Amino acid sequence: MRDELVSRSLQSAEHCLGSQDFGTAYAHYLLVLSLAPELKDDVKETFQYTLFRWAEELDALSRTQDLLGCYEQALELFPDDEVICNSMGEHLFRMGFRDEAAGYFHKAVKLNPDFNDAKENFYRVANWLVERWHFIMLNDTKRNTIYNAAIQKAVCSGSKSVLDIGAGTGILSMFARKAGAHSVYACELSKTMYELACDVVAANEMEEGIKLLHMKSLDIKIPKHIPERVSLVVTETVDAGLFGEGIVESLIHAWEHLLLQVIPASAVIFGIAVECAEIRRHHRVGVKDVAGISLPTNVKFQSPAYSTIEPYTTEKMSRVPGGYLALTECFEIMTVDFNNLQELKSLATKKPDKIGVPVIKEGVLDAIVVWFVLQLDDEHSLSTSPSEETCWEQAVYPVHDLADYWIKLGDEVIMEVSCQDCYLRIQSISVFHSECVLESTEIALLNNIPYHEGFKMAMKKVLSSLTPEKLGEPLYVLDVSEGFSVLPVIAGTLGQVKPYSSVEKDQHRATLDIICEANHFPKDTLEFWLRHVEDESAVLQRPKSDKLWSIIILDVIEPSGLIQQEIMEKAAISRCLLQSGGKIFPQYVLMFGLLVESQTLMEESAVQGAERTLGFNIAPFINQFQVPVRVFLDLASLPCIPLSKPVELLRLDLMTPYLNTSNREVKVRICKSGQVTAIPFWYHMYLDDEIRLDTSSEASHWKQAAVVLDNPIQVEMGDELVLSIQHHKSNVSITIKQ
Ligand SMILES: Nc1ncnc2c1ncn2[C@@H]1O[C@H](CSCC[C@H](N)C(=O)O)[C@@H](O)[C@H]1O
Repeated sequence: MRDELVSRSLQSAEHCLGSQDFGTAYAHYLLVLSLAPELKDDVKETFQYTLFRWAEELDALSRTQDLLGCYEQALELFPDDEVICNSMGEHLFRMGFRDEAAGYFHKAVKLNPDFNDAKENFYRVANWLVERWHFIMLNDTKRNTIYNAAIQKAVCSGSKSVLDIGAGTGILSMFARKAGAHSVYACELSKTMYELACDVVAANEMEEGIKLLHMKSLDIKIPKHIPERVSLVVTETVDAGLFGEGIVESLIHAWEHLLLQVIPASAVIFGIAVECAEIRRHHRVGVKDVAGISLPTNVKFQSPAYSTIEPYTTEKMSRVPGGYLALTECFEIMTVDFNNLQELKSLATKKPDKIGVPVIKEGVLDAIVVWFVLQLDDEHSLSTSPSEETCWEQAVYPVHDLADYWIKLGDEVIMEVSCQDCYLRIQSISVFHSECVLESTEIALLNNIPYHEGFKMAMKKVLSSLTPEKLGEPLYVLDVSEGFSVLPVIAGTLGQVKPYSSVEKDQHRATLDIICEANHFPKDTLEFWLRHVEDESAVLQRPKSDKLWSIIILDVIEPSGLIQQEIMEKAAISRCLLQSGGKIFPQYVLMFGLLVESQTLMEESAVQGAERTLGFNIAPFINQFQVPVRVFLDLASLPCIPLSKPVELLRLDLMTPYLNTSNREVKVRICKSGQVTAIPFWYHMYLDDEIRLDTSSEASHWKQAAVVLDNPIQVEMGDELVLSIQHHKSNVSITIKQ
């Protein structure tokens, strides 16, 4: 009764499926599969479904506890099966368990290193886990050298017990240990960071006096974790705005619990007022008419200038597209002594304070650029000014709501400063002349005029071509652009047009209707197509009738610089909903790129060996999380050396299916001798065969991307290389051959 008496579990699991019961079905399928390897492929997909829905049931009951073990059993049943590994990793990633799905993606890649989707998902998980700026920090030789010198000077002064807050890779704890610290303790909130910090400390042979903890500093207890109050506290929990990573609260906790009567010792914040057209394009709507659509003055847009995410942006002002003008002189904003618990407490209960700065160059007030000097001690200090090429960035406070932004010689800039929520907040920015929440990409979209001009022209062309008078009931226009878009309002002016906007914000819909009224629109015209209860994007149907669409504005390019996923599938869906003459915008897309030499991209993607880290071996452990593509790039101010001519890497036709090829190859003319390190790329969107939008143009809101290489390639002027390009459904892969 071992062979026959089995699949009664299967016949009961069918009944359980009929009753929406997945636990009994999962257990029955476990019984059937673990007793019959012959059925592993017969009920593969049904078991997959059963386990997915049972895991959803378990997550609804807050039973991750056993959900992870259930997924582990599912793996145990199927050994080398990269398909199940990948699919289950995506299901774990979807439920919010990235720290756990990372291992499943790693195993899926280990079973087949050529699995496309496995690697393309592992890169997502690694980008979410390890943060990019870490790579820029470990490669800062100046930062590492100065921190090592300061920690050594502190240890030689009598500090034998050192605690590292925000240890990350544990390189600061290793600096302390190598300097001769007796007791070294480190803490890091991230699971993955603790994970590879263990590896780094072990391989560098320092697990003796370095005790690692997986917790925030605010969770440390004495003597439960560390046995005593330490004599030294090191940390690098600082950002562009210093307080952005919460050093104040952590150091208040450290002085109140874990310290004897701190590196860094102090900080002096400096600021300046800058003119910059790019910052203005990203954080201020300059134009008041958008291709014939008048924006009313009572509807004022703003960027995330908050009043709880950062109320400022971060920019590398040392390489801003175009440049920047210093309208004033570098002036002090505040000073923080990290060896002052009184001041650290008073900053929370501190009221704002005003500062006035004179103008030295007449221009346009566009932003407030803020950096700081981190005083490790009386000797060592690290600056983050744009004149210094370090790893850090500069904080940028935008300037909203002023009658005139022109400042002259003799005027001042008056501003309040406050650190009331441990976040550097500069407010009340005004100029005494001497006697909607749109994102940065949305602001730059409104500021981008050629986009709207070309869209209006192509829309008018197609609409007039579809009207019966020239073809020999109003026309329907669909806009599925992700975010704010005035394209439906533009289309509404071109005759009997029914525009549909997929914008999902209530605020944005109200604003679009107010703008329509400002343009004397019948309010019934602009209909908002936010249709769903829980759908990712506005899934594509026809209107209330099957009267097929005339114009469908798809979203093809992600503002990160990559091609937006499910593009060809959504285009194939949309092609069936067009009438005999309809159009999908864009009509096609040409992906262009070139080969360059950039040390900047190399050091942005991965760590450059023990050179930068001063002997300590950290690159092999952290470069496991390096990704092949840099996103959100401005090729306008990219520090590199071009090595070839820009060529077409890909074509993507959205009206024609059978065109968009797969494994294409391109021959590239190497027109300069050097070292290929990366492949930047951008796009040209052809709406009409005449009209073209250049995503690399300095008026575009989009960003460019770049495939960064692991090992730089040596080439000479006159050589010709080959590039293999794959458009795998929702991803683009660019590999090289000599
Ligand atoms: N109070 C705290 N306790 C533990 N980790 C913290 C923390 N505050 C911030 N962090 C984390 O520490 C990380 C900083 S890494 C900064 C230092 C760098 N890893 C080095 O040793 O050279 C951030 O990812 C942040 O999330």
